[PDB]
Amino acid sequence: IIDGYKCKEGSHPWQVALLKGNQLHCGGVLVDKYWVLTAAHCKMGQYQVQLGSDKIGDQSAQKIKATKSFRHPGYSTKTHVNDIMLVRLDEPVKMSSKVEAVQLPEHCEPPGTSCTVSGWGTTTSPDVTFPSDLMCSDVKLISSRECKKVYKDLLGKTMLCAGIPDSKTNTCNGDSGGPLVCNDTLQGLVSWGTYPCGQPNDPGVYTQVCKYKRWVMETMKTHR
Ligand SMILES: CC1=N[C@H](c2cn(S(=O)(=O)c3ccccc3Cl)c3ccc(C)cc23)CN1
Ligand SMILES: [Cl-]
Ligand SMILES: [Cl-]
Repeated sequence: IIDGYKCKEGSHPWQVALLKGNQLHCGGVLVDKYWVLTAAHCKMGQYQVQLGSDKIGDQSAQKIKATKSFRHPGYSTKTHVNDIMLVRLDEPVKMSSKVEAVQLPEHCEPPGTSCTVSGWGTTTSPDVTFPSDLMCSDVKLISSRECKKVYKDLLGKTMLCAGIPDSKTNTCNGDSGGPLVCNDTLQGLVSWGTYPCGQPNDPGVYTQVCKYKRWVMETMKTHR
């Protein structure tokens, strides 16, 4: 997170870190005791999933292994559309003041809506500096039409842009797969942006979660 702030204790109980061994690979977001949502580009054969702390690599935090991923079948490695994935935990997490699922969206929030994105990604770019504390950036949704002035044909119908005009505050490497929360619902998953990160008037690009309600619920079903 470029030009962010340390997230307030307890305000992000759904954030998880997806670790490759012990090292940060991506962010993700708890949606259920058994399920994490993240970007498709974050996929690995297995993960260690850190829950219930703002500190990355916290030795006191719960760590649950995960080895089953469920990408959206339309995910593209070329155009980056459908960059969304569910990951099933080996064991269920216990909920607490530090651990809680985010609320999945019922509707799509419109342009101009205030949001916050969180992650342990680098706070500088292109020289990287990885923080301990979970960082936050406050950003607003940008309409397609405005976002297309920057990204043109690269933007797909289910991508969602956010930033602040003339500000550097934004996502960066390691933030991938983390939550963009607006008006108390998950509206985005961190997907991509421009590199180097945190150039004013280069919006962050997210997967637009409200366009995948059916898929998320179907894929997670525990009954008929
Ligand atoms: C979908 C996908 N995201 C991955 C990636 C990460 N970066 S990034 O430089 O680290 C980045 C810059 C700005 C904001 C957020 C981020 Cl994560 C990208 C920049 C541009 C593009 C096409 C992809 C990525 C690789 N694949
Ligand atoms: Cl990939
Ligand atoms: Cl998959």
